[PDB]
Amino acid sequence: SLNNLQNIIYNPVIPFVGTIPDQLDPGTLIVIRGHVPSDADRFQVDLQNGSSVKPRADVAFHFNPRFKRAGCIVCNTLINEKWGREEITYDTPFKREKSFEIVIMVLKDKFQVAVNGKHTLLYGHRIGPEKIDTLGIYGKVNIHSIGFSFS
Ligand SMILES: CC(=O)N[C@H]1[C@H](O[C@H]2[C@@H](O)[C@@H](CO)O[C@@H](O[C@H]3[C@H](O)[C@@H](O)[C@H](O)O[C@@H]3CO)[C@@H]2O)O[C@H](CO)[C@@H](O[C@@H]2O[C@H](CO)[C@H](O)[C@H](O)[C@H]2O)[C@@H]1O[C@@H]1O[C@@H](C)[C@@H](O)[C@@H](O)[C@@H]1O
Ligand SMILES: [Cl-]
Ligand SMILES: [Cl-]
Ligand SMILES: [Cl-]
Repeated sequence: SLNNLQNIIYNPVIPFVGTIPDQLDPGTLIVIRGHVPSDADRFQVDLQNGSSVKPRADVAFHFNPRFKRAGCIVCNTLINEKWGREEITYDTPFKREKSFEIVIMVLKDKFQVAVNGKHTLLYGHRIGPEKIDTLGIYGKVNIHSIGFSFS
């Protein structure tokens, strides 16, 4: 069949805030396909505990490609409305006016992220992934599809 993923969302409006329909147990995949517009300075994928804006939902994993100068990906965590220490990845595959596929795999102690079929970064858990029930996608990005593979 054409469906290889679960709970697929097509062509969402950005900003997108959606409930993740099952638990992010080890081996679970979040697959996001899209493209970067020509004027993009940044976009982000936020794995959140809820969708509240007061207090702002904890962001277990903020995955934030940035496009100025040489480009990078910034990752961080928001706990009780405060950012932690940034982790910057300098070898970034994202480019303005290009399409991409992000695959986030949840492991026991970290996330692993591949982009366009290549391992890109790790991010150690700072909030237990059991607290994550919401997917936010924000900023200057066009999303074609979101899908899941729940373990
Ligand atoms: C200005 C901005 O884009 N704010 C974003 C916010 O970005 C921060 C995030 O990328 C962190 C990661 O560490 O870095 C911050 O900048 C650092 C900088 O990297 C560092 O060099 C310097 O020394 O310190 C800076 C400050 O710490 C970035 O500012 O990301 C969050 C989370 O995604 C955004 O909030 C979310 O926005 C969406 C809508 O896009 C939605 O509203 C969500 O509910 C919200 O959590 C934030 O967006 C801005 O602020 C929001 C509160 C809201 O007003 C948005 O409309 C606004 O664009
Ligand atoms: Cl913020
Ligand atoms: Cl692990
Ligand atoms: Cl937005």
